[PDB]
Amino acid sequence: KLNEDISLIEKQTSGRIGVSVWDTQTDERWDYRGDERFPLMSTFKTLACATMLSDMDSGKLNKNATARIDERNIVVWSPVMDKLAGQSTRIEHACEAAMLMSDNTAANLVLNEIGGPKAVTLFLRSIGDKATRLDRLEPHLNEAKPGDKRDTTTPNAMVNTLHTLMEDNALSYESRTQLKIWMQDNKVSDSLIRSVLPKGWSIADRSGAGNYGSRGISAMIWKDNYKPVYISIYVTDTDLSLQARDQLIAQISQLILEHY
Repeated sequence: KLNEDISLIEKQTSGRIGVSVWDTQTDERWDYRGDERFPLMSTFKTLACATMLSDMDSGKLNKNATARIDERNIVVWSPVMDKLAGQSTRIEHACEAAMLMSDNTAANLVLNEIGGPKAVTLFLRSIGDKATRLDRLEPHLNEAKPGDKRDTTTPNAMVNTLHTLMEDNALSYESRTQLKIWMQDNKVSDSLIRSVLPKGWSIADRSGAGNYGSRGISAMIWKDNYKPVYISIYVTDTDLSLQARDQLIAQISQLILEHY
């Protein structure tokens, strides 16, 4: 009764909820507004780092490539890169900061090295994601204005793309392994799926928050004896506080995890 439960929760908000689940053990798929657009917010960081790794794989970017952090470019929430003004950092280390800490200056540095939002969107189209579009840098991409297609994805597209990145040949073994470790090591999403994840499950995730009371998460969960389950949960156009959005994602996660 997942559809009924999510519909009840959605009706309690003034906004829209989007969920997508692909269980690769049972091969069952399920979605709620799975093909509707929602803001990417920081969930794009996985996709910028996948593009950077794909560039390293083909030799288009050196594995030890560096870029300078300029003080004028330090943006909101840069807990790792705000110590590095006037210094050079490895682009690999900037992706680590973007993935583990959601560092915005780090994510912008990666974008600026690889050809920006247009290059990330081209990489996504090249791997079969027809819907996701990255248009702006941090923090402008968090606008999440209803009706604005910039910096959006769909719950189904994020599930499909994460599955492609982990199980198809979009990235080399070393690159998809590094991307999975960065997602497992994520330090900023403890209040979301992780807060209600049963014992026995590993998780690799990436979350985001935005304006218009928005929140989202893209994740994969698995066990040694259970093939990965890809999940997208997005909420937008609400008047919810950040703590309330976290509770909403946790409560939706509880509903999905119940049948296990």
